[PDB]
Amino acid sequence: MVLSEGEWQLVLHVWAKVEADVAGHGQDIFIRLFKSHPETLEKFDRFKHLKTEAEMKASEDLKKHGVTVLTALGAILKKKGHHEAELKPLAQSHATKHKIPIKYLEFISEAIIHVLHSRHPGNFGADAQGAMNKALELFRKDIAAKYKELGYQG
Ligand code: HEM
Repeated sequence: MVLSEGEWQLVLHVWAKVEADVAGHGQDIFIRLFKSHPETLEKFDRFKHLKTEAEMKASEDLKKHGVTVLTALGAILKKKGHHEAELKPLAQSHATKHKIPIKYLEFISEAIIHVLHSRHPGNFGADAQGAMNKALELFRKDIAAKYKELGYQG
Protein backbone atom coordinates (compact mmCIF):
# COMPACT_ATOMS: atom_id res chain seq x y z
CA MET A 1 0.00 0.00 0.00
CA VAL A 2 1.05 3.60 -0.55
CA LEU A 3 -0.01 6.83 1.13
CA SER A 4 -0.35 10.03 -0.87
CA GLU A 5 1.67 13.11 0.07
CA GLY A 6 -1.55 14.57 1.47
CA GLU A 7 -1.99 11.65 3.85
CA TRP A 8 1.63 11.87 5.00
CA GLN A 9 1.15 15.58 5.67
CA LEU A 10 -1.81 14.84 7.97
CA VAL A 11 0.25 12.22 9.81
CA LEU A 12 3.30 14.45 10.21
CA HIS A 13 1.21 17.46 11.23
CA VAL A 14 -0.29 15.73 14.27
CA TRP A 15 3.01 14.03 15.05
CA ALA A 16 4.61 17.47 15.32
CA LYS A 17 2.18 18.10 18.21
CA VAL A 18 3.14 14.82 19.84
CA GLU A 19 6.81 15.81 19.64
CA ALA A 20 6.07 18.85 21.81
CA ASP A 21 5.91 16.36 24.72
CA VAL A 22 7.24 12.93 23.79
CA ALA A 23 7.57 11.67 27.38
CA GLY A 24 4.00 12.64 28.23
CA HIS A 25 2.55 10.99 25.13
CA GLY A 26 4.67 7.90 25.75
CA GLN A 27 3.22 7.46 29.24
CA ASP A 28 -0.42 7.85 28.14
CA ILE A 29 0.08 5.37 25.33
CA PHE A 30 1.68 2.63 27.41
CA ILE A 31 -0.73 3.08 30.31
CA ARG A 32 -3.62 2.82 27.83
CA LEU A 33 -2.06 -0.30 26.29
CA PHE A 34 -1.41 -2.01 29.64
CA LYS A 35 -4.88 -1.18 30.94
CA SER A 36 -6.79 -2.17 27.81
CA HIS A 37 -4.73 -5.29 27.06
CA PRO A 38 -3.11 -6.50 30.34
CA GLU A 39 -1.59 -9.52 28.60
CA THR A 40 0.86 -7.21 26.83
CA LEU A 41 2.34 -6.21 30.18
CA GLU A 42 3.55 -9.78 30.64
CA LYS A 43 5.95 -9.26 27.74
CA PHE A 44 8.01 -6.69 29.69
CA ASP A 45 10.09 -8.30 32.45
CA ARG A 46 11.11 -4.80 33.55
CA PHE A 47 7.51 -3.64 34.08
CA LYS A 48 5.35 -6.72 34.68
CA HIS A 49 5.36 -6.02 38.42
CA LEU A 50 3.47 -2.72 38.06
CA LYS A 51 0.05 -3.17 39.67
CA THR A 52 -1.72 0.17 39.26
CA GLU A 53 -1.91 3.15 36.91
CA ALA A 54 -0.46 5.18 39.75
CA GLU A 55 2.60 2.91 39.81
CA MET A 56 2.92 3.14 36.03
CA LYS A 57 2.79 6.95 36.05
CA ALA A 58 5.45 7.03 38.77
CA SER A 59 7.87 4.71 36.97
CA GLU A 60 10.88 6.59 35.69
CA ASP A 61 12.02 3.57 33.66
CA LEU A 62 8.63 3.29 31.96
CA LYS A 63 8.69 6.97 30.99
CA LYS A 64 12.18 6.62 29.52
CA HIS A 65 11.08 3.52 27.60
CA GLY A 66 8.12 5.40 26.16
CA VAL A 67 10.43 8.11 24.82
CA THR A 68 12.65 5.48 23.20
CA VAL A 69 9.68 3.80 21.51
CA LEU A 70 8.02 6.99 20.25
CA THR A 71 11.32 8.36 18.97
CA ALA A 72 11.84 5.19 16.90
CA LEU A 73 8.26 5.30 15.61
CA GLY A 74 8.74 8.96 14.74
CA ALA A 75 11.89 8.25 12.74
CA ILE A 76 9.96 5.68 10.72
CA LEU A 77 6.97 7.94 10.06
CA LYS A 78 9.25 10.74 8.84
CA LYS A 79 10.69 8.43 6.15
CA LYS A 80 7.21 8.48 4.60
CA GLY A 81 7.31 4.87 3.48
CA HIS A 82 11.04 4.55 2.73
CA HIS A 83 11.73 2.86 6.06
CA GLU A 84 13.38 -0.43 5.06
CA ALA A 85 16.59 0.33 7.00
CA GLU A 86 14.80 1.44 10.18
CA LEU A 87 12.56 -1.64 10.15
CA LYS A 88 15.32 -4.27 9.96
CA PRO A 89 16.70 -4.05 13.52
CA LEU A 90 13.25 -3.38 14.98
CA ALA A 91 11.73 -6.44 13.33
CA GLN A 92 14.64 -8.64 14.45
CA SER A 93 14.53 -7.64 18.12
CA HIS A 94 10.75 -7.93 18.39
CA ALA A 95 10.50 -11.22 16.55
CA THR A 96 13.60 -12.93 17.93
CA LYS A 97 14.32 -11.39 21.32
CA HIS A 98 10.99 -10.07 22.62
CA LYS A 99 8.67 -12.34 20.59
CA ILE A 100 5.88 -9.86 19.89
CA PRO A 101 2.86 -11.11 17.88
CA ILE A 102 1.47 -8.89 15.11
CA LYS A 103 -1.70 -8.90 17.21
CA TYR A 104 0.09 -6.90 19.92
CA LEU A 105 1.29 -4.37 17.34
CA GLU A 106 -2.38 -3.88 16.49
CA PHE A 107 -3.12 -3.23 20.18
CA ILE A 108 -0.48 -0.52 20.52
CA SER A 109 -1.66 1.05 17.26
CA GLU A 110 -5.11 1.33 18.84
CA ALA A 111 -3.60 2.90 21.95
CA ILE A 112 -1.77 5.47 19.82
CA ILE A 113 -4.90 6.41 17.90
CA HIS A 114 -6.88 6.63 21.17
CA VAL A 115 -4.36 8.99 22.77
CA LEU A 116 -4.06 11.22 19.70
CA HIS A 117 -7.85 11.43 19.50
CA SER A 118 -8.02 12.46 23.17
CA ARG A 119 -5.15 14.95 23.13
CA HIS A 120 -5.44 16.47 19.66
CA PRO A 121 -9.09 16.45 18.47
CA GLY A 122 -8.53 19.62 16.46
CA ASN A 123 -5.73 17.98 14.48
CA PHE A 124 -7.10 14.46 14.52
CA GLY A 125 -10.41 14.61 12.68
CA ALA A 126 -11.79 11.74 10.58
CA ASP A 127 -9.41 12.32 7.66
CA ALA A 128 -6.32 12.68 9.85
CA GLN A 129 -7.20 9.52 11.81
CA GLY A 130 -7.67 7.66 8.55
CA ALA A 131 -4.24 8.83 7.43
CA MET A 132 -2.63 7.74 10.72
CA ASN A 133 -4.35 4.36 10.60
CA LYS A 134 -3.08 3.88 7.06
CA ALA A 135 0.48 4.74 8.11
CA LEU A 136 0.28 2.28 11.02
CA GLU A 137 -1.21 -0.46 8.83
CA LEU A 138 1.67 0.03 6.37
CA PHE A 139 4.09 -0.21 9.29
CA ARG A 140 2.47 -3.43 10.55
CA LYS A 141 2.30 -4.88 7.01
CA ASP A 142 6.02 -4.34 6.42
CA ILE A 143 7.00 -5.55 9.90
CA ALA A 144 4.88 -8.66 9.28
CA ALA A 145 6.70 -9.31 6.00
CA LYS A 146 10.05 -9.08 7.82
CA TYR A 147 8.81 -11.40 10.58
CA LYS A 148 8.23 -14.10 7.98
CA GLU A 149 11.65 -13.62 6.39
CA LEU A 150 13.20 -13.88 9.87
CA GLY A 151 11.32 -17.10 10.63
CA TYR A 152 8.74 -15.80 13.10
CA GLN A 153 5.04 -16.31 12.33
CA GLY A 154 3.62 -14.53 15.37
C1 HEM B 1 4.85 0.94 17.66
C2 HEM B 1 5.60 -0.30 17.65
C3 HEM B 1 6.72 -0.48 18.44
C4 HEM B 1 7.90 0.17 18.34
C5 HEM B 1 8.26 1.26 17.33
C6 HEM B 1 8.78 -0.39 19.35
C7 HEM B 1 10.06 0.04 19.58
C8 HEM B 1 10.91 -0.46 20.53
C9 HEM B 1 12.27 0.01 20.74
C10 HEM B 1 13.00 1.06 19.92
C11 HEM B 1 12.78 -0.73 21.75
C12 HEM B 1 14.22 -0.70 22.26
C13 HEM B 1 15.22 -1.37 21.31
C14 HEM B 1 14.86 -2.82 20.99
O1 HEM B 1 14.78 -3.64 21.93
O2 HEM B 1 14.66 -3.14 19.80
C15 HEM B 1 11.73 -1.64 22.15
C16 HEM B 1 11.87 -2.58 23.15
C17 HEM B 1 10.90 -3.49 23.52
N1 HEM B 1 9.66 -3.60 22.92
FE1 HEM B 1 8.92 -2.51 21.48
N2 HEM B 1 8.16 -1.39 20.06
C18 HEM B 1 6.89 -1.45 19.51
C19 HEM B 1 5.89 -2.29 19.95
C20 HEM B 1 6.03 -3.21 20.97
C21 HEM B 1 4.94 -4.01 21.48
C22 HEM B 1 3.47 -3.90 21.09
C23 HEM B 1 5.47 -4.81 22.44
C24 HEM B 1 4.82 -5.81 23.16
C25 HEM B 1 3.69 -5.54 24.02
C26 HEM B 1 6.88 -4.46 22.53
C27 HEM B 1 7.75 -5.02 23.42
C28 HEM B 1 9.05 -4.62 23.62
C29 HEM B 1 9.91 -5.15 24.64
C30 HEM B 1 9.59 -6.30 25.60
C31 HEM B 1 11.05 -4.43 24.61
C32 HEM B 1 12.18 -4.50 25.60
C33 HEM B 1 11.96 -3.56 26.78
C34 HEM B 1 13.08 -3.64 27.79
O3 HEM B 1 13.22 -4.69 28.44
O4 HEM B 1 13.82 -2.65 27.92
N3 HEM B 1 7.21 -3.46 21.64
N4 HEM B 1 10.59 -1.48 21.39
